[PDB]
Amino acid sequence: ARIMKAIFVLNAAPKDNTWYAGGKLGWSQYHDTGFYGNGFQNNNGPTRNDQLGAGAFGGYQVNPYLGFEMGYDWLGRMAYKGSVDNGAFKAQGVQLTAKLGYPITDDLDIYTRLGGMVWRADSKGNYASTGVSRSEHDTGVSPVFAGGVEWAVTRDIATRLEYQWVNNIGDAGTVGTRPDNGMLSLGVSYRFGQEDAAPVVAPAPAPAPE
Repeated sequence: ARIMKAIFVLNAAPKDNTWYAGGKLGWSQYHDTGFYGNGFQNNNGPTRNDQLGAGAFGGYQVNPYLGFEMGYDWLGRMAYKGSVDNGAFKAQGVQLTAKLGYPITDDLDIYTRLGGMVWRADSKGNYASTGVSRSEHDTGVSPVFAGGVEWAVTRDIATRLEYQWVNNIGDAGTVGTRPDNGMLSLGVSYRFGQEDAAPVVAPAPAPAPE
């Protein structure tokens, strides 16, 4: 083991300003605990449990302490089949949380995000319902914190797995989570890489005649 390590960095410059973005898929909501005293439990019993939620995550560190993590709540309901639909207003979930983690060598790293999610409801349009539907215009907001690990495979394409619970526990004085604390899911991300480019035909010979 004999390598120069003074001020000649080749892997990364002397700056802790990195940026990585990706997306995870899994379950956002689900009923498991709690019950009801109503005779009508299961009104319908289909044969397709199509429940998949998409989520875009983005992290960026500004100082050698922690980095900001922005999430995006997308997809979650199964319904896309009709002659004519409505598209007046578009809905999209936006999450704001702080992510803190660290690598193990140079490919395996662990991180945890603590914050909240803020999404909007779909405005009223040409919809058709006779029981369950959203006829209100409120803003969805709820605090949450998840934790998982990440693995780097490609030069600009890594994969990460997020969970609701963490193997260890850092610092915490109080926890207020009725529905849940975190969410388990699988996703893939990539580092912020961009090489320079300048019109310079050095190798490629252009001048044919002169």
